[PDB]
Amino acid sequence: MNWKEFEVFCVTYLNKTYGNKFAKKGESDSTTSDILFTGNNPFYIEAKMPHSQCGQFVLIPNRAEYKFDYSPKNKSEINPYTQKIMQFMSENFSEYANLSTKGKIIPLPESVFVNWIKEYYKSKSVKFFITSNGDFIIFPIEHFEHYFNVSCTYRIKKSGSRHLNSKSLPDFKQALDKKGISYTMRGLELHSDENIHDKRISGDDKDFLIKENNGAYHVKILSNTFNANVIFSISLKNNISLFILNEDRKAFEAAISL
DNA sequence: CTGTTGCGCTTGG
DNA sequence: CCAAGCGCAACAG
Ligand SMILES: [Ca+2]
Ligand SMILES: [Ca+2]
Repeated sequence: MNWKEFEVFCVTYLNKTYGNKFAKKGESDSTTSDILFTGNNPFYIEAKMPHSQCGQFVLIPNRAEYKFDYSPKNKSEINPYTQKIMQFMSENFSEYANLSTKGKIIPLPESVFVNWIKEYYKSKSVKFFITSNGDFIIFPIEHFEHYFNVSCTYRIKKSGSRHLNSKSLPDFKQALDKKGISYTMRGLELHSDENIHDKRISGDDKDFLIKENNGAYHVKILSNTFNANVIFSISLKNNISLFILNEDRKAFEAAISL
């Protein structure tokens, strides 16, 4: 299953097991965490799949100063663990200056990465995580390191897409006719008898993507920003103790009972 | 209103 | 195992 379905399967599990007190926030909605417990003591729960990514922050390479700078447009403030990572990379600047989509892993200890994740998700009022290994496993944020192995890398991650708008349809129609294919466009609703799902066309300093949602096709404009962010990757540990899973399951049942 | 940018998400190969 | 970006919201121009 995908992550969208996985978040639903978690909250449908929580609602059936503990009552209808778990609201899911928007999918791809990033302003807050996934699941909101609407009890007397309300808190958030974050659903991760066994192989997930776990937060990021962009660093701008100051090639003139040979140091790395925190992007002022980041959405989380610098914590002592952010400055630790930045201090390492700027000590090894030239080895990290060659930005790449493949990225360079950061060989600092895993404890520092756990701490950054702990502080990032505490700022989001996350009290517990939920994930499955065949059955659902739930634990509070303070026991994170006992469930996930954390790697950290510095890689380019191209920014996301936007809807095609009124201004850029002329460039998109011109790029589609140069491709030589059926179509008819009513407004921005694109119709065609040929399957053009996930087709990518280019032109006029813009790359477009075509997707079907409601029987017809709509168009996305791909980004042009290619910045580099420190980003974390987590993997669920295979053999986990059972004294720990029950101890943190009861901490969860005690938290939704306040 | 347009377009950058950062953050969500594993996903694709 | 290794490489890599689109779907979102916030925000300056
Ligand atoms: Ca989320
Ligand atoms: Ca999540």
